[PDB]
Amino acid sequence: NFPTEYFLNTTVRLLEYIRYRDSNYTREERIENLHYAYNKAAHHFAQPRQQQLLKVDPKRLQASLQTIVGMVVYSWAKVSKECMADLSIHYTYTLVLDDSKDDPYPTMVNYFDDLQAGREQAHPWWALVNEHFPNVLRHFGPFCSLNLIRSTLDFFEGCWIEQYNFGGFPGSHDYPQFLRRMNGLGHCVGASLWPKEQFNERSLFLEITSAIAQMENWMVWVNDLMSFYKEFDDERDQISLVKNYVVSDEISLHEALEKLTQDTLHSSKQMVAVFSDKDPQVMDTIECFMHGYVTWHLCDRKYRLSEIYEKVKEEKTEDAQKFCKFYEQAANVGAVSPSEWAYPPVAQLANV
Repeated sequence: NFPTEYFLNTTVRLLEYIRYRDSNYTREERIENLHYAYNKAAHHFAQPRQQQLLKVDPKRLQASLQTIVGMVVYSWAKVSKECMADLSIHYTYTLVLDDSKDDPYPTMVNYFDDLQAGREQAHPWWALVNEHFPNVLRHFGPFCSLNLIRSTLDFFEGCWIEQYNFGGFPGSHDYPQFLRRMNGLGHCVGASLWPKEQFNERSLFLEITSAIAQMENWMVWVNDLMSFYKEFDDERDQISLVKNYVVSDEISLHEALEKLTQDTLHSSKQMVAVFSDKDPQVMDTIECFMHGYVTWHLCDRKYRLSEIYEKVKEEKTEDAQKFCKFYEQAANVGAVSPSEWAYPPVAQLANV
């Protein structure tokens, strides 16, 4: 059975820590951004070239794009529409790669020589992604760009490793987090929060570098925690961070979850303690990211958190009540019908 009360406490603690609260980011603006980002992305993935090299089921691509646009628009609240759009395309490419089963070995034998010679990469995903990267990179300085480039390369290796469905050898304590950082896009996310149009990479080098180091772990551990419910009974999902802790550290799922919450909460506290008294705009970007990111998890049907809300909807517990109130806040500004922005479907644009 699912740890409903323990889960509730940790989630409410998490939201109190980050100061989860209302923003000046309206529903009308949200919808403007969502539609803008979706429209440009939809037209991108509907081009014949992208349609033929990116082997993905149409319905899944449609669902992945909607999940990603939502994540971007809701978390990168301070960037321009163009920026949210271009990042939506990139993060949609990354999410889509988890659909491939194909062994990367054959397509990576000449990776370096082709890269050094400027020849198109054999692996189709790299062909599309590297060709489109400039559209994402033009929004950033060299330092941030380098971070985006590295994290995406790491991500490619992460997916490669996951094709093995390996949680690590019992006793291999360093494996779980090593893998989570590989597939996390922590430095991609962290650095993409600072467009050169709103921030000076050099004047803020220290705080930006610090945001990356701290945000990397906050972002992945929070996703792990929020995803813990939808993955609890999913016999298909076999190698999550928590599940790998169980196998690699030889501990109970309960202890693995304890470890996760401890790290998540501590990360939340230090996040605040370090950026409260720092450049205002920076703390603002970080603050809105954390809140949007959480909102997105509570509102996206993928994580099915509404099932938890609908279960403890009438309990008199302080936690359950604190949670429902938070959830209602989220739903208040986040719950948006896909028909208000995500249209027409990519497939239709593809036929045209």
